[PDB]
Amino acid sequence: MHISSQQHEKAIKSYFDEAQTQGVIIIKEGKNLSTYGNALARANKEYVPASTFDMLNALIGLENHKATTNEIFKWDGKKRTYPMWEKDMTLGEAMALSAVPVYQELARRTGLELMQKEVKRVNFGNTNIGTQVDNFWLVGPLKITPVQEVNFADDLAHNRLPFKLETQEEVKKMLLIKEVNGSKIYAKSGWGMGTPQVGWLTGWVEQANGKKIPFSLNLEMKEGMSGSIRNEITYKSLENLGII
Ligand SMILES: *C(=O)[C@@H](NC(=O)/C(=N\OC)c1csc(N)n1)[C@@H]1N=C(C(=O)O)C(=C)CS1
Repeated sequence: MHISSQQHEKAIKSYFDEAQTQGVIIIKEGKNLSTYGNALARANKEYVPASTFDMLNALIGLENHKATTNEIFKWDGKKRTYPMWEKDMTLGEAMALSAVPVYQELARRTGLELMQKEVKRVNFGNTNIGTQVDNFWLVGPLKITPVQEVNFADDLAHNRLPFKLETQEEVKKMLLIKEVNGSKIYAKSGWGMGTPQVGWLTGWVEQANGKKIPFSLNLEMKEGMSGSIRNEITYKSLENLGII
């Protein structure tokens, strides 16, 4: 309570500074959006969503009966960039591992025409998926701002997106990444590799009392960084604000 806003802002900036990155973290409490970090002007800039799009890919695929939550997506036997992708998995496992080939298969099942209609219907980011159904979230043309990502997280956390309640609950169950005291953190990461590289961690804290506090971390990744810096800055920021 007694910590100054000047102190909170300095502390959260220092987490991005110490990571040798440029970034923001947007926190929403009710309808109020607060922008913190060491590069505040990133808040209304467009970036590819990268693997954060898996949240909406999963919602679209489940709602349109392109998969079930127990369905096992078989590994095709081909070598992957990541050896942990060389296995058969559900959408939920794919969400935790960020197994791009599973979300590419799901996107192909949905198909371009339905995917473009659904992305337009949800009003996600710039809403433009272009002509390639299996990589539009990774290389463009789809883009989104950190403000738009925190607002998407707020919509999903409160079941406000235009999908069935059951569809939204199914995808939320796939996004639990941490429990701290009685808090649960739901989030999806992204890393647009191949300069400048974008890193994301977008989600919400569900506090003990039931309050949901959405957030979106957006930062420049560089060759040599650990992906876990996204988690570390996010957790330090939320702890600094007493959200966790
Ligand atoms: C999702 O963000 C995804 N990222 C990618 O597929 C890459 N680029 O995205 C636009 C990528 C990977 S290797 C390369 N040359 N380009 C997954 N993200 C992570 C993550 O940590 O968020 C992964 C562990 C797997 S790939």
